[PDB]
Amino acid sequence: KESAAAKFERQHMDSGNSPSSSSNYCNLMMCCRKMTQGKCKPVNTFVHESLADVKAVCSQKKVTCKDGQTNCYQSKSTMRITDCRETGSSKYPNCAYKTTQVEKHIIVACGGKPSVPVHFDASV
Repeated sequence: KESAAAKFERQHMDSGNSPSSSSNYCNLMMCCRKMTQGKCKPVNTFVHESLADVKAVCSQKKVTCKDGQTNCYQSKSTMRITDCRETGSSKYPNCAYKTTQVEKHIIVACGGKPSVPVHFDASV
C-alpha cells in the first residue's frame, strides 16, 4: 500500500462518516491511532473532506511555506477542518479533545512524484 500521502490521509485527512459526538469521534480516532503514546499531540486539524478536493487543492495556488523548500498550496475553496485540541478535560492519560469543526482554507504541503498531499502546512 502507498505511504507518505496515504499515510498522511489516514493520520490527518479523516473524510469519515457524518459528524456525531464530535469529542468522542476524534478521541476515538487519535486514541486508535495511538499518536497519544507517551505525549498527547496538542492539536490535530483533521481535514474532514473528499480526497479529490484535497488533491485538487494540492495543485491549486502554491504559496511560499515557512521553509522555502516545502511546496505548499492554499485551497481556493474553504473546507471542513476538524481542529481537535486537547481541551475536553484533558489530563494524561485522560487526553480528551475539543473537536472544533470549522470551514476555512487549508494549506496543504504537496510532495512526491506525482505531486500528492504529504503534510498539513496550516489553515486560514
